[PDB]
Amino acid sequence: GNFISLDKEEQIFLVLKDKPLSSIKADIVHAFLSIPSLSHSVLSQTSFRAEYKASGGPSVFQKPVRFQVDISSSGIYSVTFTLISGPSRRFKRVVETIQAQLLST
Repeated sequence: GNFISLDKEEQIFLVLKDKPLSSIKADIVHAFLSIPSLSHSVLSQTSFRAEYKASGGPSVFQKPVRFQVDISSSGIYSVTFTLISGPSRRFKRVVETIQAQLLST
């Protein structure tokens, strides 16, 4: 029972030891839905994009968070959260919410 969470810069990784790929896909999509103001799109059988609109604002400096999620195998699995645009700090809270669903078994 390993999960490992690496908050590198503008990329956050999650490494998972015994969770099947279907279950990871399910958990991520559940999380996308559950977060309100977050809409997503399917980029491929194992990657996603996502826009978190709530951090936006009237100003050009209040931008929504756009990020990408990629799942990769070796086995063991990794989920990469990659920031495309928007505030770094609200990126981490969205990603945290997402990793949280990814721990439930």
